[PDB]
Amino acid sequence: KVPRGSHMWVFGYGSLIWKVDFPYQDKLVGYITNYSRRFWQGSTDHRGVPGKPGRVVTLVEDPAGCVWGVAYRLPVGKEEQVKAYLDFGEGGYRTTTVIFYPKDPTTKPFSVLLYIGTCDNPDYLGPAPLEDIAEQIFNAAGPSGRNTEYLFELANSIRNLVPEEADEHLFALEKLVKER
Repeated sequence: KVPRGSHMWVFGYGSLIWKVDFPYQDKLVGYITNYSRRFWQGSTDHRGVPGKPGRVVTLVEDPAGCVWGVAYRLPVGKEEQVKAYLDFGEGGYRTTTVIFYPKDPTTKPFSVLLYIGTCDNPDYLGPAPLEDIAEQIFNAAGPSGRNTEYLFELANSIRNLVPEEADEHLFALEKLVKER
């Protein structure tokens, strides 16, 4: 209710949806537009290893795109510090500000911080046929666990908060992997 002195939100589209390493005062399910979520990023430190990389999500510019996720509000008075913590966790990523549309119609859309991987990033793999991606995911495991666990968790989370049509690429991939 009462206005706050400062505001900063970060949009989570990947693992942040289910697991967060930073403190937050609020969270909301919603979507951003003009980007699409694709498993075109390689993982060598989480869901895969060097020489056997996993596939994880990254955001790609898509004018007709939509990405359903969770926006997290950084703690008031600690936003700048928390951001720094995040900035330091991320190769050549870039941050941008975008409009976040809450699932709840009662809350008005607002600006959020978004972290996006560049082509320049060393782990970027790029597009590949779904069957191949699914295969790579099925066989990959890294310091944080199996790649399949990451895909399934993301799928479960999205499903829990919205219909399956919300993300065709994700659901399709899950199906291909589940076919096993």
